[PDB]
Amino acid sequence: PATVVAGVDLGDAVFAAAVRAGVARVEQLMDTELRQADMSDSLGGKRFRPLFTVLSAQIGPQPDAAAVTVAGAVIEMIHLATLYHDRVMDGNNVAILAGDYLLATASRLVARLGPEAVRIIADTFAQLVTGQMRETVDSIEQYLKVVQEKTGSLIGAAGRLGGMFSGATDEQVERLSRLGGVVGTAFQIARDIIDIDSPGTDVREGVHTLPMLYALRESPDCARLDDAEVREALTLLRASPGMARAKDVLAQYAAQARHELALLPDVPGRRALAALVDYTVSRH
Amino acid sequence: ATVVAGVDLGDAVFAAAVRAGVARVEQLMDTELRQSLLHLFNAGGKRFRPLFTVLSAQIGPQPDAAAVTVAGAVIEMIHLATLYHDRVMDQWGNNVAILAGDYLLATASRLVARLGPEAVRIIADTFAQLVTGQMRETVDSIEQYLKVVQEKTGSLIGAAGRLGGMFSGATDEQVERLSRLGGVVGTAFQIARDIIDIDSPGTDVREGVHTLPMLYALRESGALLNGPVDDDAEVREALTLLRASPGMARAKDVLAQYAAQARHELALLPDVPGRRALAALVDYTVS
Repeated sequence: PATVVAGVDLGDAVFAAAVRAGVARVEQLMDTELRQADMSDSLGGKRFRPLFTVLSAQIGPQPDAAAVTVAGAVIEMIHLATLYHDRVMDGNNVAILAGDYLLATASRLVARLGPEAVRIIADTFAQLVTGQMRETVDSIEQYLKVVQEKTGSLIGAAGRLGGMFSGATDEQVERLSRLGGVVGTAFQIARDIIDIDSPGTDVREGVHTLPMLYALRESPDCARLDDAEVREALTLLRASPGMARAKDVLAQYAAQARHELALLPDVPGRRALAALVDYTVSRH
Repeated sequence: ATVVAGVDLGDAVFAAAVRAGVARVEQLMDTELRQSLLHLFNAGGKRFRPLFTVLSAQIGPQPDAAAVTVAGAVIEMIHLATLYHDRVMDQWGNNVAILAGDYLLATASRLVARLGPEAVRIIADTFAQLVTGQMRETVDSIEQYLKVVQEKTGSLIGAAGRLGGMFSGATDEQVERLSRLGGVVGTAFQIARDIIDIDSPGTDVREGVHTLPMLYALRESGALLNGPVDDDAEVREALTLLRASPGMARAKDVLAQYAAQARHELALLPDVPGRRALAALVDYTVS
Protein backbone atom coordinates (compact mmCIF):
# COMPACT_ATOMS: atom_id res chain seq x y z
CA PRO A 1 0.00 0.00 0.00
CA ALA A 2 2.81 2.48 0.75
CA THR A 3 3.84 2.25 -2.92
CA VAL A 4 0.24 2.42 -4.23
CA VAL A 5 -1.56 5.59 -5.32
CA ALA A 6 -5.10 5.46 -6.74
CA GLY A 7 -4.67 1.70 -7.08
CA VAL A 8 -1.46 1.98 -9.17
CA ASP A 9 1.67 0.34 -7.75
CA LEU A 10 4.42 2.91 -8.18
CA GLY A 11 7.09 0.50 -6.92
CA ASP A 12 8.88 2.96 -4.65
CA ALA A 13 7.34 4.29 -1.43
CA VAL A 14 9.36 7.54 -1.29
CA PHE A 15 8.35 8.24 -4.90
CA ALA A 16 4.77 7.17 -4.14
CA ALA A 17 4.61 9.71 -1.29
CA ALA A 18 5.68 12.59 -3.53
CA VAL A 19 3.12 11.54 -6.16
CA ARG A 20 0.39 10.93 -3.55
CA ALA A 21 1.06 14.45 -2.22
CA GLY A 22 0.62 15.85 -5.73
CA VAL A 23 -2.74 14.06 -5.95
CA ALA A 24 -3.69 15.33 -2.46
CA ARG A 25 -2.82 18.88 -3.59
CA VAL A 26 -5.32 18.42 -6.45
CA GLU A 27 -8.16 17.35 -4.15
CA GLN A 28 -7.30 20.16 -1.73
CA LEU A 29 -7.56 22.72 -4.54
CA MET A 30 -10.88 21.21 -5.67
CA ASP A 31 -12.21 21.34 -2.10
CA THR A 32 -11.08 24.97 -1.76
CA GLU A 33 -12.46 26.09 -5.13
CA LEU A 34 -15.84 24.38 -4.69
CA ARG A 35 -16.63 25.15 -1.03
CA GLN A 36 -18.75 28.29 -0.68
CA ALA A 37 -21.05 29.73 2.00
CA ASP A 38 -23.94 27.36 1.22
CA MET A 39 -22.31 20.26 0.06
CA SER A 40 -21.31 16.63 -0.16
CA ASP A 41 -20.79 17.84 -3.72
CA SER A 42 -17.55 16.06 -4.71
CA LEU A 43 -18.72 12.87 -2.98
CA GLY A 44 -16.22 7.76 -9.69
CA GLY A 45 -14.81 10.67 -7.74
CA LYS A 46 -11.41 9.08 -7.93
CA ARG A 47 -7.75 9.94 -8.08
CA PHE A 48 -7.06 8.16 -11.39
CA ARG A 49 -7.16 11.29 -13.53
CA PRO A 50 -5.29 13.35 -10.90
CA LEU A 51 -2.70 10.55 -10.79
CA PHE A 52 -2.51 10.59 -14.60
CA THR A 53 -2.01 14.36 -14.69
CA VAL A 54 0.72 14.30 -12.03
CA LEU A 55 2.51 11.37 -13.69
CA SER A 56 2.34 13.07 -17.09
CA ALA A 57 3.99 16.15 -15.59
CA GLN A 58 6.76 13.83 -14.43
CA ILE A 59 7.70 13.37 -18.10
CA GLY A 60 8.74 16.96 -18.83
CA PRO A 61 11.97 18.39 -17.39
CA GLN A 62 10.44 21.30 -15.41
CA PRO A 63 7.11 20.48 -13.75
CA ASP A 64 5.19 23.55 -12.60
CA ALA A 65 3.64 21.99 -9.52
CA ALA A 66 1.12 24.82 -9.00
CA ALA A 67 -0.05 24.65 -12.63
CA VAL A 68 -0.06 20.84 -12.54
CA THR A 69 -2.34 21.02 -9.49
CA VAL A 70 -4.68 23.35 -11.38
CA ALA A 71 -4.78 21.07 -14.45
CA GLY A 72 -5.59 18.00 -12.36
CA ALA A 73 -8.33 19.83 -10.48
CA VAL A 74 -9.76 21.03 -13.83
CA ILE A 75 -9.70 17.55 -15.37
CA GLU A 76 -11.23 15.78 -12.39
CA MET A 77 -13.97 18.35 -11.81
CA ILE A 78 -14.96 17.85 -15.45
CA HIS A 79 -14.94 14.07 -14.87
CA LEU A 80 -17.25 14.39 -11.87
CA ALA A 81 -19.63 16.65 -13.77
CA THR A 82 -19.97 14.14 -16.62
CA LEU A 83 -20.88 11.59 -13.94
CA TYR A 84 -23.59 13.85 -12.52
CA HIS A 85 -25.07 14.47 -15.98
CA ASP A 86 -24.80 10.80 -16.96
CA ARG A 87 -26.82 9.71 -13.91
CA VAL A 88 -29.85 11.76 -14.93
CA MET A 89 -29.71 10.61 -18.56
CA ASP A 90 -28.90 7.04 -17.41
CA GLY A 91 -32.45 14.69 -7.30
CA ASN A 92 -32.37 15.08 -11.10
CA ASN A 93 -32.53 18.89 -11.24
CA VAL A 94 -30.05 19.22 -8.36
CA ALA A 95 -27.67 16.67 -9.88
CA ILE A 96 -27.67 18.69 -13.12
CA LEU A 97 -27.00 21.94 -11.26
CA ALA A 98 -24.15 20.28 -9.34
CA GLY A 99 -22.60 19.16 -12.61
CA ASP A 100 -23.06 22.63 -14.04
CA TYR A 101 -21.28 24.15 -11.01
CA LEU A 102 -18.41 21.67 -11.42
CA LEU A 103 -18.16 22.69 -15.08
CA ALA A 104 -18.23 26.40 -14.25
CA THR A 105 -15.54 26.00 -11.59
CA ALA A 106 -13.35 23.94 -13.94
CA SER A 107 -13.61 26.64 -16.60
CA ARG A 108 -12.73 29.33 -14.05
CA LEU A 109 -9.64 27.36 -12.93
CA VAL A 110 -8.24 26.61 -16.39
CA ALA A 111 -8.29 30.32 -17.26
CA ARG A 112 -5.35 30.61 -14.85
CA LEU A 113 -3.38 28.30 -17.15
CA GLY A 114 -3.55 30.70 -20.09
CA PRO A 115 -4.92 30.77 -23.64
CA GLU A 116 -3.61 27.41 -24.86
CA ALA A 117 -5.03 25.49 -21.88
CA VAL A 118 -8.35 27.28 -22.31
CA ARG A 119 -8.67 26.12 -25.93
CA ILE A 120 -7.73 22.56 -24.95
CA ILE A 121 -10.55 22.42 -22.42
CA ALA A 122 -13.10 24.00 -24.78
CA ASP A 123 -12.21 21.42 -27.43
CA THR A 124 -12.55 18.68 -24.82
CA PHE A 125 -16.03 19.93 -23.91
CA ALA A 126 -16.92 19.70 -27.61
CA GLN A 127 -15.82 16.06 -27.70
CA LEU A 128 -17.73 15.31 -24.49
CA VAL A 129 -20.99 16.65 -25.89
CA THR A 130 -20.30 14.96 -29.24
CA GLY A 131 -20.09 11.55 -27.56
CA GLN A 132 -23.23 12.10 -25.50
CA MET A 133 -24.86 13.23 -28.73
CA ARG A 134 -23.58 10.07 -30.44
CA GLU A 135 -24.48 7.80 -27.52
CA THR A 136 -28.13 8.84 -27.69
CA VAL A 137 -23.61 2.39 -38.63
CA ASP A 138 -21.40 -0.35 -37.18
CA SER A 139 -22.65 -0.49 -33.61
CA ILE A 140 -19.25 -1.42 -32.15
CA GLU A 141 -17.40 1.24 -34.12
CA GLN A 142 -19.93 3.65 -32.58
CA TYR A 143 -19.53 2.33 -29.04
CA LEU A 144 -15.76 2.75 -29.27
CA LYS A 145 -16.35 6.21 -30.76
CA VAL A 146 -18.50 7.12 -27.75
CA VAL A 147 -16.00 6.15 -25.08
CA GLN A 148 -13.16 7.79 -27.01
CA GLU A 149 -15.20 11.02 -27.08
CA LYS A 150 -16.66 10.95 -23.58
CA THR A 151 -13.81 9.25 -21.73
CA GLY A 152 -10.59 9.11 -23.76
CA SER A 153 -10.64 12.78 -24.73
CA LEU A 154 -10.60 13.99 -21.11
CA ILE A 155 -7.68 11.79 -20.07
CA GLY A 156 -5.92 12.89 -23.25
CA ALA A 157 -6.28 16.51 -22.14
CA ALA A 158 -4.84 15.56 -18.74
CA GLY A 159 -1.85 14.04 -20.52
CA ARG A 160 -1.56 17.12 -22.75
CA LEU A 161 -1.71 19.55 -19.84
CA GLY A 162 0.73 17.40 -17.85
CA GLY A 163 3.27 17.56 -20.67
CA MET A 164 2.72 21.25 -21.40
CA PHE A 165 3.16 22.34 -17.79
CA SER A 166 6.34 20.34 -17.27
CA GLY A 167 7.89 21.88 -20.38
CA ALA A 168 7.86 18.63 -22.35
CA THR A 169 8.63 18.97 -26.04
CA ASP A 170 5.80 19.43 -28.52
CA GLU A 171 6.15 15.84 -29.67
CA GLN A 172 6.06 14.43 -26.11
CA VAL A 173 2.92 16.49 -25.37
CA GLU A 174 1.21 15.01 -28.43
CA ARG A 175 2.31 11.55 -27.29
CA LEU A 176 0.99 12.04 -23.76
CA SER A 177 -2.30 13.26 -25.22
CA ARG A 178 -2.51 10.14 -27.41
CA LEU A 179 -1.60 7.88 -24.48
CA GLY A 180 -4.32 9.42 -22.30
CA GLY A 181 -6.91 8.92 -25.03
CA VAL A 182 -5.99 5.27 -25.41
CA VAL A 183 -5.80 4.80 -21.63
CA GLY A 184 -9.33 6.16 -21.16
CA THR A 185 -10.78 3.76 -23.72
CA ALA A 186 -8.91 0.70 -22.43
CA PHE A 187 -10.00 1.59 -18.88
CA GLN A 188 -13.66 1.55 -19.95
CA ILE A 189 -13.30 -1.70 -21.91
CA ALA A 190 -11.70 -3.37 -18.89
CA ARG A 191 -14.66 -2.09 -16.83
CA ASP A 192 -17.11 -3.60 -19.33
CA ILE A 193 -15.27 -6.93 -19.11
CA ILE A 194 -14.77 -6.91 -15.32
CA ASP A 195 -18.47 -6.30 -14.66
CA ILE A 196 -19.31 -9.66 -16.28
CA ASP A 197 -16.24 -11.67 -15.14
CA SER A 198 -17.05 -10.81 -11.48
CA PRO A 199 -17.52 -6.15 -7.09
CA GLY A 200 -21.16 -6.81 -7.93
CA THR A 201 -21.67 -8.49 -11.28
CA ASP A 202 -24.01 -7.28 -14.03
CA VAL A 203 -24.60 -4.15 -12.00
CA ARG A 204 -25.14 -3.07 -15.59
CA GLU A 205 -28.89 -3.38 -16.20
CA GLY A 206 -29.74 -1.57 -19.44
CA VAL A 207 -26.20 -0.77 -20.59
CA HIS A 208 -24.99 -2.43 -23.81
CA THR A 209 -21.26 -2.80 -23.13
CA LEU A 210 -18.56 -4.10 -25.47
CA PRO A 211 -18.73 -7.85 -24.61
CA MET A 212 -22.53 -7.70 -24.97
CA LEU A 213 -22.27 -5.89 -28.31
CA TYR A 214 -20.06 -8.69 -29.61
CA ALA A 215 -22.25 -11.53 -28.27
CA LEU A 216 -25.42 -10.14 -29.87
CA ARG A 217 -23.77 -10.50 -33.31
CA GLU A 218 -23.36 -14.30 -33.12
CA SER A 219 -25.93 -16.91 -34.17
CA PRO A 220 -28.82 -18.71 -28.61
CA ASP A 221 -30.84 -15.64 -27.68
CA CYS A 222 -30.57 -12.90 -25.07
CA ALA A 223 -33.00 -12.13 -22.29
CA ARG A 224 -31.95 -8.51 -22.48
CA LEU A 225 -33.24 -4.96 -21.88
CA ASP A 226 -35.55 -9.94 -12.94
CA ASP A 227 -32.87 -11.66 -10.84
CA ALA A 228 -32.70 -15.08 -12.48
CA GLU A 229 -33.04 -13.18 -15.77
CA VAL A 230 -29.88 -11.33 -14.72
CA ARG A 231 -27.89 -14.44 -13.80
CA GLU A 232 -29.23 -16.20 -16.91
CA ALA A 233 -27.83 -13.30 -18.93
CA LEU A 234 -24.50 -13.55 -17.09
CA THR A 235 -23.81 -17.18 -18.03
CA LEU A 236 -24.36 -16.44 -21.72
CA LEU A 237 -21.84 -13.58 -21.79
CA ARG A 238 -19.06 -15.35 -19.87
CA ALA A 239 -19.46 -18.23 -22.33
CA SER A 240 -19.92 -16.27 -25.61
CA PRO A 241 -17.02 -15.66 -28.01
CA GLY A 242 -18.05 -12.03 -27.58
CA MET A 243 -16.14 -12.00 -24.30
CA ALA A 244 -12.91 -13.17 -25.97
CA ARG A 245 -13.54 -10.62 -28.74
CA ALA A 246 -13.89 -7.79 -26.21
CA LYS A 247 -10.58 -8.80 -24.62
CA ASP A 248 -8.93 -8.63 -28.03
CA VAL A 249 -10.06 -5.01 -28.45
CA LEU A 250 -8.73 -4.29 -24.95
CA ALA A 251 -5.44 -5.85 -26.01
CA GLN A 252 -5.33 -3.60 -29.09
CA TYR A 253 -5.55 -0.50 -26.91
CA ALA A 254 -3.02 -1.95 -24.45
CA ALA A 255 -0.69 -2.53 -27.42
CA GLN A 256 -1.14 1.06 -28.59
CA ALA A 257 -0.60 2.50 -25.10
CA ARG A 258 2.60 0.49 -24.75
CA HIS A 259 3.76 1.63 -28.19
CA GLU A 260 3.37 5.23 -27.01
CA LEU A 261 5.03 4.47 -23.66
CA ALA A 262 8.13 3.13 -25.43
CA LEU A 263 8.87 6.45 -27.15
CA LEU A 264 8.53 8.43 -23.94
CA PRO A 265 11.81 9.62 -22.38
CA ASP A 266 13.59 7.16 -20.08
CA VAL A 267 12.61 8.96 -16.90
CA PRO A 268 10.88 7.70 -13.73
CA GLY A 269 7.53 9.09 -14.95
CA ARG A 270 7.60 6.67 -17.88
CA ARG A 271 7.80 3.64 -15.55
CA ALA A 272 5.05 5.17 -13.41
CA LEU A 273 2.85 5.53 -16.50
CA ALA A 274 3.55 1.95 -17.58
CA ALA A 275 2.36 0.75 -14.18
CA LEU A 276 -0.68 2.96 -14.70
CA VAL A 277 -1.26 1.20 -18.03
CA ASP A 278 -0.80 -2.22 -16.39
CA TYR A 279 -3.39 -1.38 -13.76
CA THR A 280 -5.68 0.09 -16.42
CA VAL A 281 -5.86 -3.16 -18.41
CA SER A 282 -6.01 -5.23 -15.19
CA ARG A 283 -8.93 -6.09 -12.84
CA HIS A 284 -8.85 -2.53 -11.38
CA ALA B 1 -39.46 54.38 -35.03
CA THR B 2 -36.62 55.03 -32.59
CA VAL B 3 -37.62 51.90 -30.64
CA VAL B 4 -35.61 48.68 -30.51
CA ALA B 5 -37.30 46.34 -28.05
CA GLY B 6 -40.16 48.31 -26.59
CA VAL B 7 -37.49 50.83 -25.57
CA ASP B 8 -37.29 54.30 -27.10
CA LEU B 9 -33.54 54.95 -27.35
CA GLY B 10 -33.48 58.43 -28.87
CA ASP B 11 -31.97 59.30 -32.23
CA ALA B 12 -32.89 57.04 -35.14
CA VAL B 13 -29.24 56.67 -36.15
CA PHE B 14 -28.35 55.34 -32.70
CA ALA B 15 -31.35 52.99 -32.71
CA ALA B 16 -30.37 51.72 -36.15
CA ALA B 17 -26.84 50.99 -35.00
CA VAL B 18 -28.23 49.16 -31.96
CA ARG B 19 -30.78 47.11 -33.95
CA ALA B 20 -27.95 46.06 -36.25
CA GLY B 21 -25.73 45.10 -33.31
CA VAL B 22 -28.43 42.91 -31.77
CA ALA B 23 -29.25 41.30 -35.12
CA ARG B 24 -25.53 40.51 -35.47
CA VAL B 25 -25.66 38.63 -32.14
CA GLU B 26 -28.63 36.53 -33.25
CA GLN B 27 -26.86 35.78 -36.55
CA LEU B 28 -23.61 34.73 -34.86
CA MET B 29 -25.63 32.51 -32.51
CA ASP B 30 -27.43 30.85 -35.43
CA THR B 31 -24.19 30.31 -37.33
CA GLU B 32 -22.16 29.00 -34.39
CA LEU B 33 -24.95 26.70 -33.12
CA ARG B 34 -25.49 24.79 -36.38
CA GLN B 35 -24.17 21.22 -36.25
CA SER B 36 -32.23 19.09 -34.38
CA LEU B 37 -31.03 18.95 -30.78
CA LEU B 38 -32.43 22.43 -30.09
CA HIS B 39 -34.89 24.80 -31.76
CA LEU B 40 -34.10 28.47 -31.20
CA PHE B 41 -37.03 30.86 -31.33
CA ASN B 42 -36.49 33.99 -33.42
CA ALA B 43 -37.26 36.90 -31.09
CA GLY B 44 -36.42 39.44 -33.79
CA GLY B 45 -33.98 41.44 -31.73
CA LYS B 46 -35.96 41.53 -28.46
CA ARG B 47 -33.75 39.30 -26.25
CA PHE B 48 -32.89 41.35 -23.13
CA ARG B 49 -29.29 40.22 -22.72
CA PRO B 50 -27.90 40.88 -26.26
CA LEU B 51 -29.58 44.29 -26.08
CA PHE B 52 -27.91 45.09 -22.75
CA THR B 53 -24.54 43.96 -24.11
CA VAL B 54 -24.92 46.06 -27.28
CA LEU B 55 -26.14 49.07 -25.30
CA SER B 56 -23.22 48.72 -22.87
CA ALA B 57 -20.80 48.57 -25.80
CA GLN B 58 -22.13 51.95 -27.00
CA ILE B 59 -20.15 53.44 -24.11
CA GLY B 60 -16.89 52.32 -25.73
CA PRO B 61 -15.19 53.81 -28.79
CA GLN B 62 -15.63 50.50 -30.72
CA PRO B 63 -19.25 49.42 -30.06
CA ASP B 64 -19.28 47.26 -33.20
CA ALA B 65 -16.05 45.39 -32.48
CA ALA B 66 -16.47 41.73 -33.43
CA ALA B 67 -15.66 40.68 -29.86
CA VAL B 68 -18.78 42.56 -28.67
CA THR B 69 -20.98 40.33 -30.84
CA VAL B 70 -19.21 37.21 -29.55
CA ALA B 71 -19.78 38.41 -25.98
CA GLY B 72 -23.47 38.98 -26.64
CA ALA B 73 -23.88 35.55 -28.24
CA VAL B 74 -21.95 33.93 -25.38
CA ILE B 75 -24.14 35.65 -22.78
CA GLU B 76 -27.33 34.60 -24.52
CA MET B 77 -26.21 30.97 -24.99
CA ILE B 78 -25.51 30.77 -21.26
CA HIS B 79 -29.00 32.10 -20.58
CA LEU B 80 -30.51 29.63 -23.05
CA ALA B 81 -28.64 26.72 -21.49
CA THR B 82 -30.15 27.55 -18.09
CA LEU B 83 -33.62 27.47 -19.69
CA TYR B 84 -32.93 23.97 -21.00
CA HIS B 85 -31.44 22.73 -17.71
CA ASP B 86 -34.38 24.34 -15.87
CA ARG B 87 -36.64 21.82 -17.64
CA VAL B 88 -35.00 18.78 -16.02
CA MET B 89 -37.77 17.02 -14.08
CA ASP B 90 -37.29 15.37 -10.69
CA GLN B 91 -38.55 18.68 -24.17
CA TRP B 92 -38.85 15.17 -25.46
CA GLY B 93 -37.27 14.33 -22.10
CA ASN B 94 -34.65 14.94 -19.45
CA ASN B 95 -31.95 13.65 -21.79
CA VAL B 96 -32.73 16.15 -24.56
CA ALA B 97 -32.92 19.08 -22.13
CA ILE B 98 -29.59 18.19 -20.51
CA LEU B 99 -27.92 17.64 -23.87
CA ALA B 100 -29.36 20.81 -25.41
CA GLY B 101 -28.09 22.81 -22.43
CA ASP B 102 -24.68 21.12 -22.58
CA TYR B 103 -24.48 21.90 -26.30
CA LEU B 104 -25.12 25.60 -25.72
CA LEU B 105 -22.54 25.51 -22.90
CA ALA B 106 -19.92 23.79 -25.09
CA THR B 107 -20.56 26.26 -27.92
CA ALA B 108 -20.31 29.15 -25.46
CA SER B 109 -16.98 27.66 -24.26
CA ARG B 110 -15.53 27.69 -27.76
CA LEU B 111 -16.61 31.29 -28.37
CA VAL B 112 -15.49 32.74 -25.04
CA ALA B 113 -12.19 30.82 -25.22
CA ARG B 114 -11.20 32.95 -28.19
CA LEU B 115 -12.10 36.10 -26.27
CA GLY B 116 -9.29 35.21 -23.85
CA PRO B 117 -8.64 33.83 -20.35
CA GLU B 118 -9.99 36.90 -18.53
CA ALA B 119 -13.28 36.68 -20.43
CA VAL B 120 -13.30 32.93 -19.70
CA ARG B 121 -12.94 33.68 -15.99
CA ILE B 122 -15.77 36.24 -16.02
CA ILE B 123 -18.25 33.97 -17.83
CA ALA B 124 -17.27 30.89 -15.82
CA ASP B 125 -17.58 32.76 -12.53
CA THR B 126 -20.90 34.21 -13.72
CA PHE B 127 -22.26 30.76 -14.62
CA ALA B 128 -21.04 29.47 -11.24
CA GLN B 129 -22.88 32.41 -9.63
CA LEU B 130 -25.94 31.68 -11.75
CA VAL B 131 -25.90 28.03 -10.66
CA THR B 132 -25.46 28.67 -6.92
CA GLY B 133 -28.31 31.15 -7.27
CA GLN B 134 -30.50 28.25 -8.41
CA MET B 135 -29.11 25.98 -5.68
CA ARG B 136 -29.70 28.71 -3.08
CA GLU B 137 -33.27 29.21 -4.33
CA THR B 138 -33.90 25.56 -3.48
CA VAL B 139 -31.47 34.98 8.31
CA ASP B 140 -32.91 38.07 6.61
CA SER B 141 -35.49 36.76 4.12
CA ILE B 142 -35.23 39.87 1.92
CA GLU B 143 -31.45 39.98 1.75
CA GLN B 144 -31.69 36.22 1.13
CA TYR B 145 -34.10 36.60 -1.79
CA LEU B 146 -32.04 39.48 -3.16
CA LYS B 147 -28.86 37.42 -2.95
CA VAL B 148 -30.66 34.69 -4.90
CA VAL B 149 -31.89 36.92 -7.72
CA GLN B 150 -28.56 38.75 -7.84
CA GLU B 151 -26.86 35.37 -8.31
CA LYS B 152 -29.41 33.69 -10.58
CA THR B 153 -30.33 36.70 -12.77
CA GLY B 154 -28.31 39.83 -11.98
CA SER B 155 -24.82 38.37 -12.47
CA LEU B 156 -25.35 37.38 -16.09
CA ILE B 157 -26.58 40.87 -16.95
CA GLY B 158 -23.68 42.33 -14.99
CA ALA B 159 -21.42 40.17 -17.17
CA ALA B 160 -23.10 41.51 -20.31
CA GLY B 161 -22.32 45.03 -19.15
CA ARG B 162 -18.76 44.05 -18.23
CA LEU B 163 -18.10 42.27 -21.53
CA GLY B 164 -19.83 44.95 -23.59
CA GLY B 165 -17.62 47.58 -21.99
CA MET B 166 -14.39 45.56 -22.23
CA PHE B 167 -14.58 44.67 -25.90
CA SER B 168 -16.00 47.97 -27.14
CA GLY B 169 -12.85 49.50 -25.62
CA ALA B 170 -14.48 51.37 -22.72
CA THR B 171 -12.29 52.58 -19.85
CA ASP B 172 -11.60 50.39 -16.82
CA GLU B 173 -13.80 52.50 -14.56
CA GLN B 174 -16.53 52.40 -17.19
CA VAL B 175 -16.33 48.60 -17.40
CA GLU B 176 -16.80 48.44 -13.61
CA ARG B 177 -19.71 50.88 -13.65
CA LEU B 178 -21.46 48.95 -16.45
CA SER B 179 -20.98 45.69 -14.52
CA ARG B 180 -22.59 47.25 -11.40
CA LEU B 181 -25.39 48.72 -13.53
CA GLY B 182 -26.07 45.31 -15.05
CA GLY B 183 -26.38 43.58 -11.70
CA VAL B 184 -28.81 46.17 -10.41
CA VAL B 185 -30.83 46.21 -13.65
CA GLY B 186 -31.03 42.41 -13.69
CA THR B 187 -32.27 42.39 -10.09
CA ALA B 188 -34.90 45.00 -10.91
CA PHE B 189 -35.70 42.93 -14.01
CA GLN B 190 -36.41 39.91 -11.79
CA ILE B 191 -38.25 41.87 -9.09
CA ALA B 192 -40.42 43.25 -11.89
CA ARG B 193 -41.09 39.73 -13.21
CA ASP B 194 -41.96 38.57 -9.69
CA ILE B 195 -44.43 41.41 -9.20
CA ILE B 196 -45.93 40.90 -12.67
CA ASP B 197 -46.42 37.20 -11.86
CA ILE B 198 -48.98 38.35 -9.24
CA ASP B 199 -50.51 41.43 -10.98
CA SER B 200 -52.61 41.58 -14.16
CA PRO B 201 -49.98 34.37 -14.02
CA GLY B 202 -49.56 32.48 -10.74
CA THR B 203 -46.54 30.42 -11.88
CA ASP B 204 -44.59 31.30 -8.72
CA VAL B 205 -47.41 30.31 -6.36
CA ARG B 206 -47.85 26.97 -8.17
CA GLU B 207 -44.09 26.43 -8.17
CA GLY B 208 -43.87 27.23 -4.45
CA VAL B 209 -41.19 29.89 -4.99
CA HIS B 210 -41.26 32.77 -2.49
CA THR B 211 -40.79 36.12 -4.21
CA LEU B 212 -40.43 39.65 -2.85
CA PRO B 213 -44.19 40.47 -2.54
CA MET B 214 -44.87 37.21 -0.67
CA LEU B 215 -41.83 37.54 1.60
CA TYR B 216 -42.89 40.98 2.82
CA ALA B 217 -46.46 39.72 3.31
CA LEU B 218 -45.31 36.84 5.56
CA ARG B 219 -43.83 39.51 7.86
CA GLU B 220 -47.23 40.78 9.03
CA SER B 221 -49.85 38.94 11.12
CA GLY B 222 -53.64 38.62 11.22
CA ALA B 223 -48.66 31.28 5.13
CA LEU B 224 -50.56 28.73 3.02
CA LEU B 225 -47.64 29.01 0.57
CA ASN B 226 -45.68 26.37 2.50
CA GLY B 227 -45.11 24.16 -0.51
CA PRO B 228 -46.40 24.33 -4.09
CA VAL B 229 -50.05 24.67 -5.13
CA ASP B 230 -51.76 22.35 -7.62
CA ASP B 231 -55.45 23.31 -7.64
CA ASP B 232 -56.39 26.26 -9.85
CA ALA B 233 -58.89 27.43 -7.23
CA GLU B 234 -56.26 28.03 -4.54
CA VAL B 235 -54.06 29.74 -7.16
CA ARG B 236 -56.72 32.37 -7.89
CA GLU B 237 -57.13 32.77 -4.12
CA ALA B 238 -53.48 33.51 -3.27
CA LEU B 239 -53.18 36.01 -6.12
CA THR B 240 -56.09 38.16 -4.88
CA LEU B 241 -54.87 37.82 -1.28
CA LEU B 242 -51.28 38.78 -2.16
CA ARG B 243 -52.66 41.56 -4.37
CA ALA B 244 -54.12 43.07 -1.17
CA SER B 245 -51.23 42.68 1.27
CA PRO B 246 -49.09 45.78 1.94
CA GLY B 247 -46.17 43.48 1.11
CA MET B 248 -47.19 44.02 -2.50
CA ALA B 249 -46.73 47.79 -2.12
CA ARG B 250 -43.43 47.17 -0.33
CA ALA B 251 -42.06 45.07 -3.20
CA LYS B 252 -42.96 47.91 -5.60
CA ASP B 253 -41.08 50.32 -3.35
CA VAL B 254 -38.01 48.08 -3.39
CA LEU B 255 -38.31 47.83 -7.18
CA ALA B 256 -38.39 51.62 -7.41
CA GLN B 257 -35.34 51.70 -5.13
CA TYR B 258 -33.43 49.39 -7.48
CA ALA B 259 -34.35 51.69 -10.37
CA ALA B 260 -32.94 54.64 -8.39
CA GLN B 261 -29.83 52.52 -7.74
CA ALA B 262 -29.45 51.93 -11.49
CA ARG B 263 -29.93 55.64 -12.24
CA HIS B 264 -27.20 56.48 -9.76
CA GLU B 265 -24.92 54.04 -11.55
CA LEU B 266 -25.63 55.26 -15.05
CA ALA B 267 -25.59 58.98 -14.17
CA LEU B 268 -21.78 58.90 -14.00
CA LEU B 269 -21.33 57.36 -17.46
CA PRO B 270 -20.19 59.77 -20.21
CA ASP B 271 -22.88 62.09 -21.57
CA VAL B 272 -23.38 60.19 -24.83
CA PRO B 273 -26.41 58.61 -26.57
CA GLY B 274 -25.64 55.24 -24.97
CA ARG B 275 -26.20 56.63 -21.48
CA ARG B 276 -29.67 57.84 -22.47
CA ALA B 277 -30.52 54.49 -24.07
CA LEU B 278 -29.47 52.73 -20.85
CA ALA B 279 -31.54 55.21 -18.83
CA ALA B 280 -34.49 54.40 -21.09
CA LEU B 281 -33.92 50.65 -20.73
CA VAL B 282 -33.98 51.10 -16.94
CA ASP B 283 -37.24 53.04 -17.07
CA TYR B 284 -38.83 50.44 -19.33
CA THR B 285 -37.68 47.50 -17.17
CA VAL B 286 -39.33 48.86 -14.01
CA SER B 287 -42.50 49.96 -15.86
